[PDB]
Amino acid sequence: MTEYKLVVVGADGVGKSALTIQLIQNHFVDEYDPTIEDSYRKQVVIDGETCLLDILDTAYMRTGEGFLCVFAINNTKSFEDIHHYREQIKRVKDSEDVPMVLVGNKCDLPSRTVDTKQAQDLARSYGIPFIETSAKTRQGVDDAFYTLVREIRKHK
Ligand SMILES: Nc1nc2c(ncn2[C@@H]2O[C@H](COP(=O)(O)OP(=O)(O)O)[C@@H](O)[C@H]2O)c(=O)[nH]1
Ligand SMILES: [Mg+2]
Repeated sequence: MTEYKLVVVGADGVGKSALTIQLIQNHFVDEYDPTIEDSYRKQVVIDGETCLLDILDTAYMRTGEGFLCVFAINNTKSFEDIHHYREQIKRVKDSEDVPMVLVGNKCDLPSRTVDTKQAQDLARSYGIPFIETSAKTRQGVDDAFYTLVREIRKHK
């Protein structure tokens, strides 16, 4: 077994907490204190390999090995904010090659104001993976966290 320190970042309301709880507790939380910033740990099998994922749900971060950059597809400002978050991540780590994944959450909803090619183009500009998620239906949620872990596995 090996442990992995993941950090979830992004504007408030995008579903950072709902994604972590859905990953950890396999259920959708429609209301979670937006002020609560905590770490949640869980042993998982990723590609036949059992991990311990330690996940800081922001609202410690220096030592994270991988970062989920989350925006909501029904909120362009949260998308416009991604750049600020990637930049601050490179700053905290004093590096430019940090394992990182772009996550478009709430893809269960109509009224999408961020197109898929929009986010894909941004992810390509950063050179990181992009996964569209739904915390409510658990779409792609596993894929998002595992891909980050694969991104970390490549970094080592
Ligand atoms: N429909 C839908 N709602 C979501 C999803 N993820 C989060 N939400 C809602 O968005 C609001 C903010 O979620 P939360 O996890 O607290 O966002 P946070 O501020 O980043 O922690 C909550 O009311 C959630 O119910 C999703 O995938 N689909
Ligand atoms: Mg939260």
